[PDB]
Amino acid sequence: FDLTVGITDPEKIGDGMNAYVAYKVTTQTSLPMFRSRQFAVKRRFSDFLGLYEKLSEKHSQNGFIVPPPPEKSLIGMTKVKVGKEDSSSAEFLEKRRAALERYLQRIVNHPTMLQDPDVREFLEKEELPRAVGTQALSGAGLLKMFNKATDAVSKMTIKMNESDIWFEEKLQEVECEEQRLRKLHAVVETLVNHRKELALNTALFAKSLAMLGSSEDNTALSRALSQLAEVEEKIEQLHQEQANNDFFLLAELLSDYIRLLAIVRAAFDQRMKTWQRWQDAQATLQKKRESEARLLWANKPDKLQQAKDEITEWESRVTQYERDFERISTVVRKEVTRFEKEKSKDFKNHVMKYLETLLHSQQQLAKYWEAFLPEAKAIS
Repeated sequence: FDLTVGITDPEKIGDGMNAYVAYKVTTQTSLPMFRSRQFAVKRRFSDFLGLYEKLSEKHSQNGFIVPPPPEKSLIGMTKVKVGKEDSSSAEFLEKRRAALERYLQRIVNHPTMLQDPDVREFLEKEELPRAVGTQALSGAGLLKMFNKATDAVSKMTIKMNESDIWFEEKLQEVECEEQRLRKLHAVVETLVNHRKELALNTALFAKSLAMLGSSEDNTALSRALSQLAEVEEKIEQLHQEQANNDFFLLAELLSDYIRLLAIVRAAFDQRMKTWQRWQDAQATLQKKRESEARLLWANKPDKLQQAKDEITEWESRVTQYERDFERISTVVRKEVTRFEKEKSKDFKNHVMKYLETLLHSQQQLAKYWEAFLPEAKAIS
């Protein structure tokens, strides 16, 4: 594919806890909207997730499409229940690279919206913001929590429509899906915890083999020790690397999938808010504009002229608003088709997971079978 990038060098920006690490990002992309086929940008995260939130409010006001999260920091000791930094030290940075690769693929997926060239030049250049990216100003979400009371009394008048009759099956379906995937997330991470004492238990078994194989001269047993401890460690590292990396990656996949679900909840909540905007707009239009109109025999036709201009231009823009809401419903449905395509993509990620699972399991496992049976003809 035309997107050929490379992200290396987790360079730290000094001492602290969960603030900033620089990324050597080399981009060799085709498709000449990318400038000159050879760029190498140094980008620090927890700075352009604020750019992503500018993108978030931007597509709130105009109904565009953003890509997967450019996951930030302030996560190891805050907001996560919990996160570890020795496992992060290169590997969760590789998880940032995975979320950024999905970011790159789906920012290519909206190519006309990819041609908002300001943010593309923001990504492919270096003008990096300062270190003030740790604050709390979520008062917009506070006002959403305030307006939730009006949502709870208007939701029936929302439900009288027809597009949500096409949509609400997906709502209840994704509700039972999110319940059963948050439960499966929890039990998967319970196995991720389980395997650690599994590995310590079997490693101390191999150590106790090495212990209790002393004080004896049955030297075939000594070779059995020296072969069994290391093949136990092979099995240990094998199911250990599987048991962490793919489980916690599928967990991050479902986690920012839930994030995508929450932001599309908020997307048709914004559609709801603009719905009631034109709703009470036309309501107050009819009421106060006919109250202006009914006083015509008080002989001042200028009030009639301004009331006519009010009803005319105001109904034109309100009708414009609701069929543009039909338009944004259609582009939401095309985005719905797009994320069933990424349902196919991450189901394909589990498919290629079991593909490499059967592959490396069979080749490594049967490889030391066919390499350790000819020494176990009769040597232990």
